[PDB]
Amino acid sequence: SELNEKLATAWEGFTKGDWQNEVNVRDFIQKNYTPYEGDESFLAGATEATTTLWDKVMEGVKLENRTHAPVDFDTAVASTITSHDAGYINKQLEKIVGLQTEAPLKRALIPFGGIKMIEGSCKAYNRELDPMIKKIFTEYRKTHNQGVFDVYTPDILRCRKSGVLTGLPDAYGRGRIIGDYRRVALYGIDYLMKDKLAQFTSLQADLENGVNLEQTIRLREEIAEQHRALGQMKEMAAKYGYDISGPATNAQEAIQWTYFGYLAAVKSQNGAAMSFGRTSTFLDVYIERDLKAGKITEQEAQEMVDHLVMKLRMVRFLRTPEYDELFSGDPIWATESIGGMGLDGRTLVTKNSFRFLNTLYTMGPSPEPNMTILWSEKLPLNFKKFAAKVSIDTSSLQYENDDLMRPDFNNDDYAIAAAVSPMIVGKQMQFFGARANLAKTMLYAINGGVDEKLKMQVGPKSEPIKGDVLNYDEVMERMDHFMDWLAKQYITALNIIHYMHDKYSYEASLMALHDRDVIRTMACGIAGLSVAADSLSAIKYAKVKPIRDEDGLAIDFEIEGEYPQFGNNDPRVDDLAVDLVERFMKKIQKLHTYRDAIPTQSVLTITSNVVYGKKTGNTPDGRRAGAPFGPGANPMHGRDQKGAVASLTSVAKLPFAYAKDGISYTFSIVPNALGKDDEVRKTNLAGLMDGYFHHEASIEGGQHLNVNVMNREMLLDAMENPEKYPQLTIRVSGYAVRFNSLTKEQQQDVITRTFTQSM
Amino acid sequence: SELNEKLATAWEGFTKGDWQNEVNVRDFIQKNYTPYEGDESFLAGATEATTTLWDKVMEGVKLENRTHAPVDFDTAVASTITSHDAGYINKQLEKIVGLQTEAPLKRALIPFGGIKMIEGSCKAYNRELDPMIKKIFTEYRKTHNQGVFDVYTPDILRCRKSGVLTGLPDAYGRGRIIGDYRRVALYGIDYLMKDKLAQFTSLQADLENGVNLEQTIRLREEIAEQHRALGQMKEMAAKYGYDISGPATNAQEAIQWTYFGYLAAVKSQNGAAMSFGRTSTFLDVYIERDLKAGKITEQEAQEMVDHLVMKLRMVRFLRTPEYDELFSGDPIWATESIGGMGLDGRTLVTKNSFRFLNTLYTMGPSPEPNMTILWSEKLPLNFKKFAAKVSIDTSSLQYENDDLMRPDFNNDDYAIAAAVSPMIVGKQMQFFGARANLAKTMLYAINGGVDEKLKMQVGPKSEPIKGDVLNYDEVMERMDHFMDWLAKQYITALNIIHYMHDKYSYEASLMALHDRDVIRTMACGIAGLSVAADSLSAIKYAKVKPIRDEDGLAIDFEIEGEYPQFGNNDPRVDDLAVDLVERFMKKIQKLHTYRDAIPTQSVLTITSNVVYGKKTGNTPDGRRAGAPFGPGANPMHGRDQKGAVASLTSVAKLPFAYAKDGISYTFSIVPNALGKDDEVRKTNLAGLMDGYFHHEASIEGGQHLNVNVMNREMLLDAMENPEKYPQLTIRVSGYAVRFNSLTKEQQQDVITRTFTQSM
Ligand code: NA
Ligand code: NA
Repeated sequence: SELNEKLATAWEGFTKGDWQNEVNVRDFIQKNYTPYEGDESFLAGATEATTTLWDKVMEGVKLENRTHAPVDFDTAVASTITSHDAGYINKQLEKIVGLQTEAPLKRALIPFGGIKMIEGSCKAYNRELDPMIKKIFTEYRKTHNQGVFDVYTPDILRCRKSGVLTGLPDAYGRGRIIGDYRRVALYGIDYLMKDKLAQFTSLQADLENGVNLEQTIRLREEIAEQHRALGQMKEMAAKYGYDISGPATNAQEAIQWTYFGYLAAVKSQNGAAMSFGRTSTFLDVYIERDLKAGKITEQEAQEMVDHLVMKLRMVRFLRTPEYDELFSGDPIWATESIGGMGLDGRTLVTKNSFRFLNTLYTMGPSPEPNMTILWSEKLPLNFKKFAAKVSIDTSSLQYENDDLMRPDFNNDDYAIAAAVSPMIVGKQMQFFGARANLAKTMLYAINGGVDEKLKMQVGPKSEPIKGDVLNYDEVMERMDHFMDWLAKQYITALNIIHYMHDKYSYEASLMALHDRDVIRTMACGIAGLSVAADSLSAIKYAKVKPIRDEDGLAIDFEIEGEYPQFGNNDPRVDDLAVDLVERFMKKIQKLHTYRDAIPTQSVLTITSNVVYGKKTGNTPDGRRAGAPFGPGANPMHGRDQKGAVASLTSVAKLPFAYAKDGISYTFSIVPNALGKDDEVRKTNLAGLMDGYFHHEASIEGGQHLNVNVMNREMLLDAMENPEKYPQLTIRVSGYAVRFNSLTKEQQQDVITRTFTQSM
Repeated sequence: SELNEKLATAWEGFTKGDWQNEVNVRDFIQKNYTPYEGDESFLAGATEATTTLWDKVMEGVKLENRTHAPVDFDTAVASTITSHDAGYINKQLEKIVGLQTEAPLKRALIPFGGIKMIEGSCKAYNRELDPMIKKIFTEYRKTHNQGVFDVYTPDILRCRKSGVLTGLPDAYGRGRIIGDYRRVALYGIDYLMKDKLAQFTSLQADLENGVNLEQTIRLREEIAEQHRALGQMKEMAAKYGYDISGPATNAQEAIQWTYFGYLAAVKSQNGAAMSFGRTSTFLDVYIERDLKAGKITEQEAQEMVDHLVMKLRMVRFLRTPEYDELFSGDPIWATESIGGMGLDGRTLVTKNSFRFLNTLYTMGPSPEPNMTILWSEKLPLNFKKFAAKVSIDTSSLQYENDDLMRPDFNNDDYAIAAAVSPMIVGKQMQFFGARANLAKTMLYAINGGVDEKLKMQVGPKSEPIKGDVLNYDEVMERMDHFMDWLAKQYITALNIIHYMHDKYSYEASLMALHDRDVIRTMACGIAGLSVAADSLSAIKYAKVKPIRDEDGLAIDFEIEGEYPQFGNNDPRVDDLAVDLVERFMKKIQKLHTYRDAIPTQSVLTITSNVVYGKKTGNTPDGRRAGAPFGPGANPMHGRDQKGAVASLTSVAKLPFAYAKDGISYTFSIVPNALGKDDEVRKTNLAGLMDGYFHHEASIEGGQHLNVNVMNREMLLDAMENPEKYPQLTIRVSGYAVRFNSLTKEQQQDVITRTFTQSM
């Protein structure tokens, strides 16, 4: 009889299902959500409390952007789930509470990942690290950072320094984990703890029988840590005057409970991406019930959502300047997956879908949360148009192919982690791997493993390519070999990293909100795809002559004739890009991985396009030394000149089947290119996306799309006059940032990118 | 092939061999030691400095015995290799320096093993644990203790509470590891670090190739920790004004360097047994060279040895009262393996062998170091007699069969770890497992798994024997079934323990003095062998009537008729003991173990004979409830009544082939039983041991022998008048203790034991 007296009271009115007898958030959603096909006319505006709160927080935000530094941060407190006291912006006004530290925007110290990065941050921002904290995390509690560097090979160190394998998660939280925070709201902590205890007990037999001994012992300890973490969540919430031992009884509690689950996560881990999940529709179930019972008004519903979202706009992590160049714009990737279609055919779009998007209006444009629209051609036209409208007005949204991912998973409850990495909520995670420099790998092939800037042997010692003119078949053959080498060094580095991360910074509070067994993938990223593809194209269709120095190192290239560049829908070059994605995937696929994580690939870079570009010399495609690579899977800056449909088609050709961790594309189009008025623009934008995401048995389609609707002139004005654009937000690589949050160099990359002038 | 000048100078006069090109302490010993077949006439007496130093330390020792508590201990410092400043008894007098803390006998806090035990100690000895230390080791740095209890099964907890599996290393250092401290003297730290770096690099290929991935990553991290520890040893020594980066250049430096290696170990780990190894003969090589060069006198040689040994008499560890009852007498097991024979036939006995034994004269009797004579019939009669003499005079030595172990290992460089556990120095270690209650297992068989004292279901629920009279076939049948159960719970408990110990308290400084790959055994102990064997005899040769309660649980037994008792050379009972040793061994042998540690067995108990005895009810052999079991493999108190040769023969029958972790026997004989004068006594004692250790292809022989030459009346006087016997030492279970260091109850066990009245 799985139904307590309190569970029945909290679930009064809800439709029965397996979800009442076991942890199954998906079933609860399926049996209870109300599909919405109407428009945005019901949306309410911001309340005075909301505006007062947000305006106060924006003062800290302006300070952050102006100083390019934290407003404040801990120097003597080691952060945990229960370390800090309750903190508020204004307790009398907040409907949803919870801050990482005791003060708005004050960043914490998460030492378990490594003390050296904290020291770097302290010195960079002019603050003194407490000596006791330093001592503890250098002599008593070994950290992730130290575990990794103790096992690294000198080959990996060389790759890190030369810029072929740089920025891997050896100096920051790996992230890429989304605990199902909805579970706290649905079941309450006590129920989840009892479920974890059962999971723990289910491993006893194997333990005693010596079946997979070490793996069993590891999992039991992890589950024990998870159980303990759940208890700490209650203590954390209690500091705020809340008792979350039982299930949420109303809308407010559902939102608060879910957020508390996430709060424990961001108080204990500092993953590069700390995503929210697929929660908007789930929360709609509680909002609908309260509206129907007349307990809450529509404006009050918006306020609750605004306060939740406002908190997500306040997540912060103490990062080093080095991290800042790899992941620019003070990002969090508090990703929310909105809408999508169910497996049964109905849309997963709800009124809450609109409420979340509406936060861009009630509180203005914002980079976080990273609101992602799960697009499908079958979505209600009303929602398609409104999403497009929000993009045109704010450039704060990203779109990802639900018509491609839903069938691939055969699940309608997956969420987007970080930028473009899909996972079934509570049943899957990824071992983050950042990205590798594919372009530099090509130069190594031509230069016999000798780095073109450092002039030292990095890759395998081999003969450099001879001849005054480059030959496609030879170059591709040598590149294929060096890709084997890159694959081995990359997987080896990640194997070490994740072994140490599980050991020294196991994400207990997040894993506590997952099933007993979690599917894991080893996500390998590729940077500079278009630089490599175009370089090969130039070599194949034009006449590329290497300019070598006294030692025979190719330090420049002279190109005779023009050649097809990626992004112009010319198969001659696009097939090469497709080929590269396929090649690397087949290589990492054959290698052994830690905890048997299934290797996956992503054409994603984040700000590595700038960092690797800065460390890569002249390339065969004509790109000059030090120049930024294209963001993610984008064509090189300004090379896609045949309009929107053409560039979208090239990117869509890229095989998601060989890049399951995602394919990022940052698309920027001028207002007039979409139409003369908003109605035409909305219709056209939605149309562009329907074509890009069009999925058929013979046509895979695009996976992701960042959408910026702006004029380059506007950004130029923002560069000169910051104070005039406090909340100006733009998509840059698989997330958004406030334009004023970037450095001058980072902004330089953004303004020199392709601004689509026509369709 | 130019040998580093530092090595060449330091090794001037030494005979060449492989040892100069690789770490090989055994080869150095073989190519350089000088066998000694002479007597003790060369031995010098103590110097004034020695006597002054020791008398001062004895004042602290008296205080320890009187209060049965530490003289002092840390309350706010977490101990590591470099945590403490140099400490001295009197710097102006010490020839060999080094203390665990900054003061003589002051005990340290070794938190990595668990904070709860430290709290218990603080509470028990009226001191308060610094709050910061408690916080660090409960929230930031997880300990061995918490890791084990997080994974334990409720079955193991029950077994722990009932007294069937109690005192396992889940609340104290596992120990059973002997780093080759001789390596520091021979090669110096720098050379060892270079060698470790090579070992680290040798694992790169497998790491990159994904061969045994997790095992490779684990070993690399361990080697990195070892390398780092070696560097810390230099820093530790530097605090004392010594530079040990290079090899020892003389006798004093050889002794000091070796001790420094051991000092790092006892400053960082708190293993139950922290053994010294097989060092006396090794050190003789340096002492001989200095004597021959006239750089040192014989008295000065004795002084150096006295100061080294004096330091070993000062090793202390903060223990809880619970630990005190499991391992009584404030033990350390600083075991030194003396003498033995080489594989080539010459004796490994040297002048230093005599010097070490002579410390019992120069500084009086002492429990530590635990000097163990590697006995062989081929030993020089001069040494055989002197050892026997020392036993007669001090009762401070133990003997172990070199004629049995040397051929078994086919190595002449093995050492005795703890009490009776052999290991090839620097190439082998043991996963300590304490001991299981075999006697209680028999009661469970008869009582259907219900605890005869706690009335709870501990063992598997089965039907209890309904018989009015106990039958051998029926009892043994269930006995076998329950031994299978005991074996499974025991191995499972140890698998968890050692997984956690490798994870949270890896012995870096000790493992740094071992080869890259170390052989590991899972040592399982058996307690109450004689109680179980005799009980089986009372059922197979007499009439046992089970006295049951209102639930049918046998809580007592009636015995009608005499029956054979173990220890009288009566095969009817001896064959049952031998059978039991064989049975349990074959059972644990079939189970999977952590890190593939080869399961071994030992009939050893230490003070568990008292603890388990206290928790075991009446048994079929007639032993009353709460009564102590016999120590180790000893016959039950007073049951062996047919003289020395008879009892020695029974124990010798026990198969070392099925108990590779050792077989302990505590033999106490009255002076007059050995002869009318010392010369006859020495000759007879040596003769008794030659017969006991006699090894033949058809006769295995005894493995270990504790030798006490005393009268019960003497101990009775010591009980009444402590102050009269400050240094009185006795062998009790596989080590020695000062009689005044035991509790009243523990002393009670000792005086009621068998005092052999004749041969
Ligand atoms: Na595609
Ligand atoms: Na034997």
